[PDB]
Amino acid sequence: TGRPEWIWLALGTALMGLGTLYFLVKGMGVSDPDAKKFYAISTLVPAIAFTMYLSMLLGYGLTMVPFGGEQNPIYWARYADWLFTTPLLLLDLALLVDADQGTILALVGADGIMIGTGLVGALTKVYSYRFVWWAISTAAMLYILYVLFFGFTSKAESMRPEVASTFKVLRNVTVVLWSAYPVVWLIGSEGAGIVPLNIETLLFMVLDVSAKVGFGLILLRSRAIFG
Ligand SMILES: *C/C=C(C)/C=C/C=C(C)/C=C/C1=C(C)CCCC1(C)C
Repeated sequence: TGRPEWIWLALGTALMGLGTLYFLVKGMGVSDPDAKKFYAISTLVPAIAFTMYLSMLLGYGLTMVPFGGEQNPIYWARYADWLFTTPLLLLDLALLVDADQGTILALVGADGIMIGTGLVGALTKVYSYRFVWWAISTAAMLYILYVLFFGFTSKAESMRPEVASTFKVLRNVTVVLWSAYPVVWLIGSEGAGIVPLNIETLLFMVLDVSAKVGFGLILLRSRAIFG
């Protein structure tokens, strides 16, 4: 097939894979119980992404959805990835500030809605309705970000400055990166079709790699992960 976006898929695969192995190697050497928890979560995240990037590279996870008078190329494999990677990243942040079970449940639940409505919107055949689902998915994300900024930051103040300062950074990287996804979706292939798929794939790989390997490197190299 040789689609224009494959090089970004191959690059995403490579980066996720290398990041996975390095976290795996680093994680199985640590003896601390808590640090092991964070490592297992942070390694599984890029591991899931690698497999999905690989699948997409190999021609799977792609479907032609009709709308706007066109047969639009929608990579649904992305939601299969994010369905499990986004709540795992949220869990990493939750364990860090000692969030409550109710908070985590609600964050994972909101996250499920965000990805669920996101995919339904990416598969919707009525053009304008695609944005109705997109709208709801974004509202869900704004709820998650509100909680991360107003809730978690507050409970991280009961933590040690080293831990509070690590969370601040991860929280900041997450707010900035996650905020970008709904915009790429809106102006890209799933939405307005302004930005081409090849470029759109490039944008997604930069955000995904940054949000998983970038995030993991920052979190796993800190001493805040220790019990
Ligand atoms: C490793 C992957 C990460 C950190 C993915 C984050 C993805 C989002 C914050 C996605 C958000 C979306 C919306 C707000 C609405 C439209 C559809 C989505 C799923 C692209």
